[PDB]
Order: sequence, then structure tokens, then C-alpha cells
Amino acid sequence: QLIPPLINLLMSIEPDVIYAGHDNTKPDTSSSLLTSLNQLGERQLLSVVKWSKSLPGFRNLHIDDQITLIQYSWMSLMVFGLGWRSYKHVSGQMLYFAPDLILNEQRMKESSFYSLCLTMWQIPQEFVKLQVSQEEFLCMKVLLLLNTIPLEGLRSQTQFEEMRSSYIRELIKAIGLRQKGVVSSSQRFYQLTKLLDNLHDLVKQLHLYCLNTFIQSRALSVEFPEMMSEVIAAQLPKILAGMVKPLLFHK
Ligand SMILES: CC(=O)[C@H]1CC[C@H]2[C@@H]3CCC4=CC(=O)CC[C@]4(C)[C@H]3CC[C@]12C
Repeated sequence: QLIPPLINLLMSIEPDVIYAGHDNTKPDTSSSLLTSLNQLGERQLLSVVKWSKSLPGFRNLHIDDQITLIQYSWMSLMVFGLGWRSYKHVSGQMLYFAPDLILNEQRMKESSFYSLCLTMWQIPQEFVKLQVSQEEFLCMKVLLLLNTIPLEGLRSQTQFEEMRSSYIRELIKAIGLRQKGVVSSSQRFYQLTKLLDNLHDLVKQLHLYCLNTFIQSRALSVEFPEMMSEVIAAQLPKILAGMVKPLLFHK
């Protein structure tokens, strides 16, 4: 009725919650924790690719572009999802990685990892502050998938532009569901798109921590599964070096 068709479709294709398959019964060490988060990441990566095959318009981009967009955005999509689950299930007061892997301050012993968690915590915090709706979150997540492209652009750049515009228009409709004011809705659009822009710097810290841990994996006793190892090796160094074009809503 009032909920736009595309938004209902996005709600319908959102994956079912993913479990980390984490022990719990045993004392979590820093390395065991990271290993468990990587196992969760491997399971979420599969989920992300399956989700993308049902995402309107995505399957129509050139296959190389589809692969490139997933390899550029997996970290962003996953931390954004973490933000949403944390917001929804624990009022943003704990990091809800999975139902069997919820982290609070007490479990973040490692000072470097705790610092990374505080960075991640910024998202649920903004979600709480802005009171982001399920409808807004769904459209913003798609925009994140489409938020970075190669320096030379995509093979299906035209199709990509149209897709991105369609989802920007859908985010506007989501905002309109609760933002009556023409300026209030406008200021809302500004706030939400500014949040997406800010994710770029946030994700960069996650990318750096990941690539470092990946290179020191044997030394840190941290295991990375095969699919995650592939995306890291295929693009992280390039992304970190800034050899990609981040798309920004605000100059
Ligand atoms: C092991 C490691 O370096 C950590 C640092 C940042 C961590 C990621 C942070 C974001 C994230 C959220 C999830 O819900 C799944 C796991 C992932 C994808 C995490 C997997 C483990 C990572 C990559």
C-alpha cells in the first residue's frame, strides 16, 4: 500500500540471520575471536553474493563489474549490517556480530581490536541518533554496494549510473514514508547521504586492520577462510593505496 514495491522486494531478499558457529563454552582469546569473526565473514560473504543475484538491476551489469563491486564493498556492507543488528537487537550498546557472537566491552581485551570496535560502534550510534528506519537502511545498503568504482570506471557504466540513480530515488521514497516536511525530508536526505560518505574513512581503518592481520595471520594464529582470503588478496592493497574512485554525495 504505502511501502514502495522495490523496498518490499529488498525486505524480502534480505538474508536470514547468519550464525558464526562460535564456541562460547571456551574462554575467547584474541586470536580465537578474530578467527571466529573471519568464519562469520566467510558465511556473510556467501550471503552477500546470493543477495546480489536477487538485487534488482545488479545481475544486468557486466559480470566483471558485479564481481568488482562485491570485492570493493564487502567490508562496508558487513560493518553496515553489523551496525543495523546492533541497533535493532541491543539498542546499539553491544556489537551484535551474530546471535552466537555478541561483543561487549568486557570481551574486547585487545587494545588494538577494542579501538577498531569503537570505530565500528560509530555506525549503530548514528543509527540510534538518527532513528534510521528499516526502509531507509535497505536502500542505503544498496547504495553502499554501488559506492566505489574503478579509476577507469565500469564496463557497464551507463547501466551502473541508472541503477545508482534508481536506488537514490528509492531512498528518497523511504525517507518520505516518515519525513513529511519538504525541508525536513531534504535535511534527512542530507544526513543519510552524509553518513554514507563518512563510511569511506571508517571502512579504510577496517581495511587496514584486516590486511595487516591477514599478512600476520600465521604469527597471530588467525585463520582466514578461502573466499575471504581471495577478496582480500584481489583488491585490498589496491583499495588501500587509493587506486579506486570512491563516490561521494557531498563535495
Ligand atoms: C580479522 C580481522 O582483521 C577483522 C578486522 C575487521 C573485521 C570485520 C569487521 C566487520 C564484520 C562484520 C560482520 O558482521 C562479519 C565479520 C566482519 C566482516 C569482520 C571480520 C573480521 C575482521 C576482518
